[PDB]
Amino acid sequence: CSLDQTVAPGNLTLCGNATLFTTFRPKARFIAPEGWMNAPMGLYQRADGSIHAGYQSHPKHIQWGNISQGAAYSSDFTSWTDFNGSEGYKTIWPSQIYDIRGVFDGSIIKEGIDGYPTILYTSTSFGPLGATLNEAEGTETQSLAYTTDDGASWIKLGYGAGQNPVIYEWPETNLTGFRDPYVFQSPRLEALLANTTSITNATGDHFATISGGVHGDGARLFLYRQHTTGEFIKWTYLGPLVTTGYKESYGEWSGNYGINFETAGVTRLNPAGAAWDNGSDTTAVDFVTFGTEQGRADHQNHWPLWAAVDYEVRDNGSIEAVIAYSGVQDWGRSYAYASFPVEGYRQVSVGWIYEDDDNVILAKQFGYQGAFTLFRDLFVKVVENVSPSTPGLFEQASWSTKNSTDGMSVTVTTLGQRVVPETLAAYKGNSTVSTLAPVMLNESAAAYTPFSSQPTDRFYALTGSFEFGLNTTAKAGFRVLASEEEYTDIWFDPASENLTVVRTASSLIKSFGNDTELAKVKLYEIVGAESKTLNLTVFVDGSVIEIYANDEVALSTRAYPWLANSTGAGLLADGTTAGDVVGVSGLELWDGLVDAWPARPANTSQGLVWDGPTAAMYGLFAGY
Amino acid sequence: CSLDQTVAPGNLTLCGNATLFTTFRPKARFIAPEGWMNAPMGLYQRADGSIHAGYQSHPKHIQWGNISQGAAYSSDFTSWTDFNGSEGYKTIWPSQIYDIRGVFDGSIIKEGIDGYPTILYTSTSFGPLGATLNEAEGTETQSLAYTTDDGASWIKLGYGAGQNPVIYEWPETNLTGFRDPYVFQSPRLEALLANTTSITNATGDHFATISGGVHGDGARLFLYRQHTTGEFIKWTYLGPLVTTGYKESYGEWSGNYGINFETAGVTRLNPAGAAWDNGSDTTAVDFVTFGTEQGRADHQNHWPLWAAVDYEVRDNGSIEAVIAYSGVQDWGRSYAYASFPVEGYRQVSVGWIYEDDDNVILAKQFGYQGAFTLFRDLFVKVVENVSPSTPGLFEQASWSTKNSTDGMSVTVTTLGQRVVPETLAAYKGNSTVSTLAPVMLNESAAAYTPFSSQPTDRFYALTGSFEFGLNTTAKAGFRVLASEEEYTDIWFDPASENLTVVRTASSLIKSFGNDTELAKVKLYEIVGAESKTLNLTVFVDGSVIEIYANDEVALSTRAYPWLANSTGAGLLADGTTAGDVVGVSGLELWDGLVDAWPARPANTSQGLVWDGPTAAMYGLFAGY
Ligand SMILES: *[C@@H]1O[C@H](CO)[C@@H](O[C@@H]2O[C@H](CO)[C@@H](O[C@@H]3O[C@H](CO[C@H]4O[C@H](CO[C@H]5O[C@H](CO)[C@@H](O)[C@H](O)[C@@H]5O[C@H]5O[C@H](CO)[C@@H](O)[C@H](O)[C@@H]5O)[C@@H](O)[C@H](O[C@H]5O[C@H](CO)[C@@H](O)[C@H](O)[C@@H]5O)[C@@H]4O)[C@@H](O)[C@H](O[C@H]4O[C@H](CO)[C@@H](O)[C@H](O)[C@@H]4O[C@H]4O[C@H](CO)[C@@H](O)[C@H](O)[C@@H]4O[C@H]4O[C@H](CO)[C@@H](O)[C@H](O)[C@@H]4O)[C@@H]3O)[C@H](O)[C@H]2NC(C)=O)[C@H](O)[C@H]1NC(C)=O
Ligand SMILES: *[C@@H]1O[C@H](CO)[C@@H](O[C@@H]2O[C@H](CO)[C@@H](O[C@@H]3O[C@H](CO[C@H]4O[C@H](CO[C@H]5O[C@H](CO)[C@@H](O)[C@H](O)[C@@H]5O[C@H]5O[C@H](CO)[C@@H](O)[C@H](O)[C@@H]5O)[C@@H](O)[C@H](O[C@H]5O[C@H](CO)[C@@H](O)[C@H](O)[C@@H]5O)[C@@H]4O)[C@@H](O)[C@H](O[C@H]4O[C@H](CO)[C@@H](O)[C@H](O)[C@@H]4O[C@H]4O[C@H](CO)[C@@H](O)[C@H](O)[C@@H]4O[C@H]4O[C@H](CO)[C@@H](O)[C@H](O)[C@@H]4O)[C@@H]3O)[C@H](O)[C@H]2NC(C)=O)[C@H](O)[C@H]1NC(C)=O
Ligand SMILES: *[C@@H]1O[C@H](CO)[C@@H](O[C@@H]2O[C@H](CO)[C@@H](O[C@@H]3O[C@H](CO[C@H]4O[C@H](CO)[C@@H](O)[C@H](O[C@H]5O[C@H](CO)[C@@H](O)[C@H](O)[C@@H]5O)[C@@H]4O)[C@@H](O)[C@H](O[C@H]4O[C@H](CO)[C@@H](O)[C@H](O)[C@@H]4O[C@H]4O[C@H](CO)[C@@H](O)[C@H](O)[C@@H]4O)[C@@H]3O)[C@H](O)[C@H]2NC(C)=O)[C@H](O)[C@H]1NC(C)=O
Ligand SMILES: *[C@@H]1O[C@H](CO)[C@@H](O[C@@H]2O[C@H](CO)[C@@H](O[C@@H]3O[C@H](CO[C@H]4O[C@H](CO)[C@@H](O)[C@H](O[C@H]5O[C@H](CO)[C@@H](O)[C@H](O)[C@@H]5O)[C@@H]4O)[C@@H](O)[C@H](O[C@H]4O[C@H](CO)[C@@H](O)[C@H](O)[C@@H]4O[C@H]4O[C@H](CO)[C@@H](O)[C@H](O)[C@@H]4O)[C@@H]3O)[C@H](O)[C@H]2NC(C)=O)[C@H](O)[C@H]1NC(C)=O
Ligand SMILES: *[C@@H]1O[C@H](CO)[C@@H](O[C@@H]2O[C@H](CO)[C@@H](O)[C@H](O)[C@H]2NC(C)=O)[C@H](O)[C@H]1NC(C)=O
Ligand SMILES: *[C@@H]1O[C@H](CO)[C@@H](O)[C@H](O)[C@H]1NC(C)=O
Ligand SMILES: *[C@@H]1O[C@H](CO)[C@@H](O)[C@H](O)[C@H]1NC(C)=O
Ligand SMILES: *[C@@H]1O[C@H](CO)[C@@H](O)[C@H](O)[C@H]1NC(C)=O
Ligand SMILES: *[C@@H]1O[C@H](CO)[C@@H](O)[C@H](O)[C@H]1NC(C)=O
Ligand SMILES: *[C@@H]1O[C@H](CO)[C@@H](O)[C@H](O)[C@H]1NC(C)=O
Ligand SMILES: *[C@@H]1O[C@H](CO)[C@@H](O)[C@H](O)[C@H]1NC(C)=O
Ligand SMILES: *[C@@H]1O[C@H](CO)[C@@H](O)[C@H](O)[C@H]1NC(C)=O
Ligand SMILES: *[C@@H]1O[C@H](CO)[C@@H](O)[C@H](O)[C@H]1NC(C)=O
Ligand SMILES: *[C@@H]1O[C@H](CO)[C@@H](O)[C@H](O)[C@H]1NC(C)=O
Ligand SMILES: *[C@@H]1O[C@H](CO)[C@@H](O)[C@H](O)[C@H]1NC(C)=O
Ligand SMILES: OC[C@H]1O[C@H](O)[C@H](O)[C@@H](O)[C@@H]1O
Ligand SMILES: OC[C@H]1O[C@H](O)[C@H](O)[C@@H](O)[C@@H]1O
Ligand SMILES: OC[C@H]1O[C@H](O)[C@H](O)[C@@H](O)[C@@H]1O
Ligand SMILES: OC[C@H]1O[C@H](O)[C@H](O)[C@@H](O)[C@@H]1O
Ligand SMILES: OC[C@H]1O[C@](O)(CO)[C@@H](O)[C@@H]1O
Ligand SMILES: OC[C@H]1O[C@](O)(CO)[C@@H](O)[C@@H]1O
Repeated sequence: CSLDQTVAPGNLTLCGNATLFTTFRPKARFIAPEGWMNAPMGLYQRADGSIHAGYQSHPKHIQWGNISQGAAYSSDFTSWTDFNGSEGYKTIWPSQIYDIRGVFDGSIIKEGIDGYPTILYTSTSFGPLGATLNEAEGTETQSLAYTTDDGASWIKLGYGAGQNPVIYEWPETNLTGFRDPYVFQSPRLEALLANTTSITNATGDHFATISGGVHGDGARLFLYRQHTTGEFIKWTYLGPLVTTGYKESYGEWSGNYGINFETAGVTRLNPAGAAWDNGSDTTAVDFVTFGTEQGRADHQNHWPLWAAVDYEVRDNGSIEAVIAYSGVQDWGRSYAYASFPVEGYRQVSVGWIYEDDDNVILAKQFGYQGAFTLFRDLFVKVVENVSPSTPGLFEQASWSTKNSTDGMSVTVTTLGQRVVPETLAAYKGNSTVSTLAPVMLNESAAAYTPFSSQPTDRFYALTGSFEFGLNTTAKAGFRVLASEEEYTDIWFDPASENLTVVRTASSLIKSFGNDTELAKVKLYEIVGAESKTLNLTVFVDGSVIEIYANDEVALSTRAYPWLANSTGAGLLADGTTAGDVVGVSGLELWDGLVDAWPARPANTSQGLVWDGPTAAMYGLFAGY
Repeated sequence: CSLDQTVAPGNLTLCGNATLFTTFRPKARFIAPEGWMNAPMGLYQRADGSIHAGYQSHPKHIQWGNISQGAAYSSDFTSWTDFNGSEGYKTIWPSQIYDIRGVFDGSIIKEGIDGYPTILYTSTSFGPLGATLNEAEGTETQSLAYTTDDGASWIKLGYGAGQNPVIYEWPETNLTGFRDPYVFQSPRLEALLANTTSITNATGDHFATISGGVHGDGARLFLYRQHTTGEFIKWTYLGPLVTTGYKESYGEWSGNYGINFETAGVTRLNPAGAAWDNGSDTTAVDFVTFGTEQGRADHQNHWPLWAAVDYEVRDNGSIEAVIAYSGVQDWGRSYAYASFPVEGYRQVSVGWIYEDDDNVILAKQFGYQGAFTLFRDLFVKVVENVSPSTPGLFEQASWSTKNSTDGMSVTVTTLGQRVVPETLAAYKGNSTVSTLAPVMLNESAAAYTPFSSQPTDRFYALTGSFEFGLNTTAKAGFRVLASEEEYTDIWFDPASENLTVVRTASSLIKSFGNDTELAKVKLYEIVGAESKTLNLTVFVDGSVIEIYANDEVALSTRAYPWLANSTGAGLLADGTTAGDVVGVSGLELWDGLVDAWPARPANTSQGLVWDGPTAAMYGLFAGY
């Protein structure tokens, strides 16, 4: 195995385990020390203000299995430290008949058992498990554990009657899934249900959703309410909160609802961030975020979605969440978004970015799989004075519109997402920052124009504001991770409303994914403006390319160029002319970002292991 | 619930959990502190000379499940002390995917991993498990753990390739079972295989048998050999050691071989005890002990058997154990005999005595189930100068015969069993001993004649030698646990050769078993004698009645009389006349025996618990 990145790549499948550990590896974001990771879990802000982040983890393997909670903490979402205990960086693992098949996703009750932070998680046991299989009751249950040492360790309740698991009965027959309990407080839901509590007897201050669906009949989000305040064993099923149809789609801006939900959460937001009012705040909007499966031809059959909802109270003392409008949380190779409350009226969301090596060709050579997205503040994005002539505006697909009294302008409301300011500040302050002169793209514009300052490695951020004519047919954007022979092109095409990432040339290594990524972006045209603007922020972090547009649209993807000098960046231009010009301003390169794991050495591999011939006998885990 | 034992029993099913804890409970033998126990396991003599005894254990339940090793130790087989650690008296429990369904029986490698005592045990996982079900490979595997603190705790090898489980591949298809690894050293087997080791490459000093069978085709004992001395991961399958037919029986003296073996062991004995020669000792005999299932209409479908075997070497470098003669280790309500080596050339055997409450009517009220037998020295019983006119002598069913040169006498060889002398000495020395005058049973003999001294409680031993005429039709024996209305009758009937325990009147409580127990006993008649003698030793210990005849025949059973004064004992006589007399001598009562668990209070119940509705969902354990 040759690791010469000045010449074409050889046959990299001949390379040893973890020989490509550092080659494509993110440095500026949350990632496990080694091995397999997937969904974020157990997220909470601790008593000292620091952030505890858990994740689905399988150390010393590069496929899923024996799934456990790995964990770390940070005071700023940005620089992290691993927990280190008797099981390394794991803090919860399969150990009991009820969870031996995997400690799946869970969420935090901050004041739980004996006043301690408490996780409610999906405890899995034996049997077929999956939305396309014939799962039975008991295979997925919900269990509690609590921590007396701020997340260094967790103590499970005992196995048995009146103890773990605490939720085991299926609320309906023939479920496609029954997992990912999301526990939350809600003055809103409490006020709505206050007149019906004699019907159900559930009066606790915590609610919990469980994600799933019904065979042949679409996805379901099931709502439970803690039966009694201060008591954590009894959870009363109220009813289905969200009910969608079998592979139902709200349209081109909304993905597809698939057959089964995963990692669903419930929040309430206003323009500033999180809202904890009882309904009295007329600027607040109720949201559900959720993954769907088997409604997509690619991206591992997975859509990470969100919906604004209007709650209705049922006669049986339950809640129907009626979808008002419906969007996409990230359009690329990410999934399993979790959100959690943060002090100062914030709700922060983070997901998992999978690799683009679906045939598992170089996973062993990597010695790891997966990373997080950046941490994102959620809020209600409000755009004022929108022109009624904005194309497609009254479809109200993933936004709402409200006319002015005179009908000459519109207020647009949608879900806002932006990178947490702590990370933006730390990234910029630790980088070599180059503020670039504005560039007018016209008839003289080359297809690709390198920036006047260049990155020095695969760890950088770009900002730019692209001003387009209202009837443009020009395309513009950013090329990143670029040499002569390898590059990744990020294009926006206002005429089609499509933001694309073209990866046909991303790498000389042919085994990685190369499909074109696509997001829809609505440029809301402002009354009196003679142009429309796209504000792009792009993070390049090893192999991760994470794109944010207008504090609204996110697209995470992967690129794995082999050559050491495929690190360049610049402007892309297509169909720009003397008449159809694209004005680029607010241009900035942040070279270096932050070393997110300062205590870790460059290579944190501990080698890879095989479970042996029993893995195929048990049939639960791949075994490697 | 009334506990008045001076009047007839009420409806005892109304009694609370463990309200009958002390009522019927043995005091003088090995028993768990509370809850369910079954098979002995992990038996070894520790470096300090003390005995470590493990047992299959399910605390705070009265049916089998989550099966674990409970443990205790003793310096004399008789007075015991519990281990106490983080899991109470447990020292190995289900904790890994490979053993989460139960830590089944295992045996000890005294110099194992890093020189420490090491257990090889059956690690069970999910799936149908049983001789009458369709079991698959992986459900039962064999795994290692070792102890650095003389049995207070055990450390399992890791899960994976080249680690646990160490034996997982089925040696043939469609096994009825694959469990109970019995590890042993054998100079005998080493010498037999020494010329064939190039064929298999297995040259280690430890052998292991695994108990099972083949669907439709009878039981099997599979032989493995440690591949390399001092290395414990690799065990090479040689071949089947014992092969028997589907419900094959060697006859009336030999039980039935059923469909599947359990808890099989291999030993070599001579007249003094254990033999460790390479074949050169012409007085030594090779034995296998084993349980069989589904060859019996009652006694939980279970026979605890033994066979003398002659080893033949196969061309493929394996061993066939050809059965020479075949007997019964205990004729009553016991099973799962384990044997282990003890210093001074001894092999000691101990089994499990189950209750006689098969419909589980009063188990919760007991708050426990099960005890051990007494510990027994095994040896080759040799009877010299046997008369050729002994009825049935040349059937050679569960014994061998060798004629003298002149044909006028015979030497009989069989398996000997006797209670370990440490226990006999301790019992006698701690008891109030009454030496009773000989009693001649003739025409004046009543049906029942109380002993001149009586027991004071349900903890005593009786000895007696019964001298019968060679053509007698009289019956005699012992009545125990006797008042006017409740009693248990132990009869021997030389004409039929049957030792019986009649339990039609054992208790006023009708829910307990009342079937007549039966053992065959051959009184080998001595040349020149005008009579034949039965030496009986009987232990009464709470509800256990354990009978030994002529250091050969054992019969364990249960009796649960309600009345406080059902403690008496005496002689039984039937058909004794002036001409057909039974001379009883060597009569002795030992009243009290030994307090076997001096540190335990009278009531060691910790209550009983229910696993809850998930027990039926998982389908592995009853749940209570
Ligand atoms: C099959 O068999 C399995 C094995 O038996 C079985 O699993 C076991 O289940 C039992 C029963 O559920 C579990 O027992 C519980 O344990 C909890 C503690 O768990 C943590 O700590 C233990 C012990 O840790 C010691 O030992 C280990 C090992 O050596 C060390 O590593 C530790 O450092 C520690 O060492 C010290 O102590 C030792 C002695 O104990 C010393 O020897 C040593 O020198 C040290 O000083 C760990 O073993 C646990 O690890 C395991 O589990 C974790 C997950 O939790 C895994 O990640 C890990 O890998 C291991 O598998 C773990 O870390 C106890 O809290 C719990 O006791 C409470 O509940 C019971 C039942 O309800 C009560 O009776 C009891 O009174 C306790 O409740 C009180 O306390 C809590 C809070 O403290 C209150 O919330 C509660 O209301 C109550 O309060 C009472 O007291 C108050 C006074 O303060 C009073 O105010 C109140 O009014 C009230 O009275 C219970 O003991 C056991 O852990 C499992 N073991 C394993 C290995 O899995 C399995 O379930 C079975 N399966 C089936 C299908 O049946
Ligand atoms: C799914 O995930 C699961 C969780 O990850 C996973 O289970 C885990 O598997 C791993 C991998 O197999 C297990 O790790 C092994 O652990 C063995 C020790 O096990 C005992 O001790 C641990 C740790 O005990 C500490 O912590 C607990 C908990 O707090 C305390 O109770 C203890 O008191 C103790 O505390 C002290 O130390 C702590 C830090 O560790 C401190 O924080 C603390 O303050 C104290 O000071 C226990 O947790 C174990 O309990 C569990 O398991 C038992 C059964 O064993 C259960 O009954 C119980 O309920 C628990 O479940 C247990 O008691 C290690 O020995 C082992 O390490 C050896 O092997 C590895 C791999 O081969 C080697 O890399 C390593 O070097 C070690 O080998 C060397 O040493 C041995 C002998 O010591 C030699 O034989 C060997 O040749 C080698 O020698 C080397 O060193 C020599 C120098 O001396 C040199 O001469 C040689 O040349 C050579 O170099 C390994 O770490 C882990 O225990 C499992 N955990 C659990 C909870 O189950 C599961 O498998 C996964 N499932 C699937 C399907 O994938
Ligand atoms: C004395 O010891 C016992 C442990 O042995 C302790 O716990 C009790 O254990 C018994 C089993 O021995 C449990 O009985 C079973 O209960 C089932 C119904 O449970 C629900 O109702 C009861 C009664 O109101 C409630 O107390 C339970 O509440 C507890 O459990 C829930 C979880 O569900 C917790 O949230 C609570 O906090 C409590 O812990 C329940 O709400 C019942 O289905 C089951 O019935 C089967 O068995 C009986 C008896 O054989 C039959 O009559 C019946 O027809 C069913 O038969 C089954 O038989 C076979 C084999 O199982 C199957 O194949 C059949 O199809 C059929 O299903 C049983 O009665 C009891 O619930 C439990 N009590 C607890 C935990 O409180 C006692 O506590 C202990 N006492 C003391 C004072 O310490
Ligand atoms: C680098 O990391 C790996 C962990 O990823 C470490 O361990 C190796 O891991 C790989 C899997 O990634 C193992 O490969 C598998 O090996 C199977 C055959 O094993 C036996 O032969 C090999 C080769 O001589 C021996 O080394 C093994 O010895 C070890 O295991 C035994 C227990 O069996 C122990 O006793 C020893 O001590 C050793 O620990 C074995 O004797 C093989 O069956 C399996 O093949 C499948 O997969 C490949 C690749 O995809 C296919 O080509 C093949 O057709 C099979 O495909 C399967 O694919 C699907 C999904 O699984 C199924 O549905 C199909 O039906 C089909 O079965 C695979 O090749 C490797 O054995 C293991 N090596 C070990 C433990 O030594 C490396 O050690 C590590 N390297 C370093 C230097 O650290
Ligand atoms: C019944 O027990 C008696 C008493 O132990 C046995 O007779 C004794 O046997 C020992 C050992 O061989 C001799 O040393 C004694 O001299 C014998 N005592 C006698 C005859 O009173 C007798 O062998 C046992 N019988 C059976 C059938 O097991
Ligand atoms: C790369 O090496 C593998 C062995 O890992 C081989 O099977 C494959 O065909 C090779 N690819 C080539 C020669 O293009
Ligand atoms: C309440 O009613 C809704 C709508 O019919 C139903 O889906 C839900 O299951 C009901 N809740 C119950 C039965 O607890
Ligand atoms: C909103 O404004 C547009 C443009 O003025 C108009 O076509 C539409 O009918 C208005 N909707 C309402 C509800 O008044
Ligand atoms: C660099 O990053 C660290 C870690 O996130 C941060 O705390 C620090 O403020 C940053 N340095 C700056 C902004 O100068
Ligand atoms: C980058 O490296 C390649 C391969 O070594 C080389 O051919 C090329 O000249 C270098 N520069 C660019 C911008 O491609
Ligand atoms: C004994 O009590 C049980 C309740 O535990 C009852 O069902 C049974 O019929 C009673 N037996 C009688 C009255 O003989
Ligand atoms: C050795 O031969 C015997 C008798 O045919 C057979 O049962 C056993 O399986 C063989 N051993 C092997 C194949 O290892
Ligand atoms: C053994 O002795 C009996 C009685 O003398 C005789 O019938 C039988 O044939 C003898 N057996 C042998 C092998 O000599
Ligand atoms: C009584 O029993 C104890 C415990 O087994 C034993 O050590 C002691 O020797 C016995 N006392 C005697 C024989 O006097
Ligand atoms: C034993 O107790 C019962 C019941 O109290 C009583 O009737 C009888 O007289 C007593 N004695 C005997 C030997 O049965
Ligand atoms: O099914 C009963 C209830 O369900 C619906 O959610 C309606 O909002 C409510 O008006 C109705 O009474
Ligand atoms: O930011 C702190 C927030 O988190 C807490 O978990 C509560 O649910 C919420 O009421 C509080 O405002
Ligand atoms: O199958 C081969 C071998 O098996 C048998 O056990 C015979 O004892 C032996 O003579 C024969 O050669
Ligand atoms: O009694 C001690 C005996 O036990 C040991 O485990 C050996 O297998 C045996 O050779 C030795 O004589
Ligand atoms: O690792 C298992 C976890 O991953 C998810 O499937 C989402 O990808 C969750 O639904 C589940 O809890
Ligand atoms: O508890 C399980 C154990 O009990 C037995 O079935 C014998 O009764 C063994 O074969 C097994 O190892």
